[PDB]
Amino acid sequence: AAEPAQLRIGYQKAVSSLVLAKQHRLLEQRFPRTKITWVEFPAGPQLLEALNVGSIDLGGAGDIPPLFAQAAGADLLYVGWVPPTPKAETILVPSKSALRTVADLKGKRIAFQKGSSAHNLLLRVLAKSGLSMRDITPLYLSPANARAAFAAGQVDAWAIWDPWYSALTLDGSARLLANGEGLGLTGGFFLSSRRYATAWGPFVQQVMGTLNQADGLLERDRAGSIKTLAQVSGLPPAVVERTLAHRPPASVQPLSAQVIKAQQATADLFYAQRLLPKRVLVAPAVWRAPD
Repeated sequence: AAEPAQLRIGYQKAVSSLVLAKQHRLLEQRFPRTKITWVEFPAGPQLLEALNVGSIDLGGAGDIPPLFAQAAGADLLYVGWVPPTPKAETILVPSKSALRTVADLKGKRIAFQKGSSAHNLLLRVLAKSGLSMRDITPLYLSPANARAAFAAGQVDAWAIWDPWYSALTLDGSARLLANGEGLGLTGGFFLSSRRYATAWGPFVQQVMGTLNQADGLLERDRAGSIKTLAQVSGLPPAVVERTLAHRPPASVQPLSAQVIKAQQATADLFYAQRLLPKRVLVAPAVWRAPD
């Protein structure tokens, strides 16, 4: 039964299970006739941009990047859903800051990756305090660049995820102002080019199956995962351990009805909030393999 000659799969190092899947060569083991090429991206929108120009054909992101890609005319497929890790989606403020509530974010400069989960996190948390995206000043910055801005004192707050959350709260750089708990965050997705998933559905399904198993390493191989992740990232083991503490299991699985509806609701909310140029229809982009 035929399999593709190559999988250029995008990933974000923040996703510990993918780092491990990569390190442990899980896909290579499962697919010995496929060249597995892991391509790192700083965040989701970057990975999505790459998917759209064909630099990768599969990759993981938060819920928001594919909505922005779709809005921009990307003909992508949702092929897998990753449960949310709301403790790991955070708004941080410099620890020296007098900001102590979400309300205090009004009129502040908030760094975040545009079109990432953080964008949604910020929108949702701001909304609870009667603040919209127009009540803050966004600094649209990739994680590394936001980290530099935050270190330079150029940001009042930063909507970001692990490991930055763990790293900066543990070393005293940041205070947690809010996380994603209580928001019914959707989680994230594995996205595919439509051609690749159409050509190689079973394979894509099996890839998801293998990635699904990778997430389990964090629990069933905690101490080894910590050692490996710390080693690979250069992060302190204590930081790595804290990132694992913030995560329940979040293994990639098929999109359920509620997940797809939740993603549409987010699409609708972004459009309603004038954050997307087009209304996005999620369902036509949803894929599931036969079986």
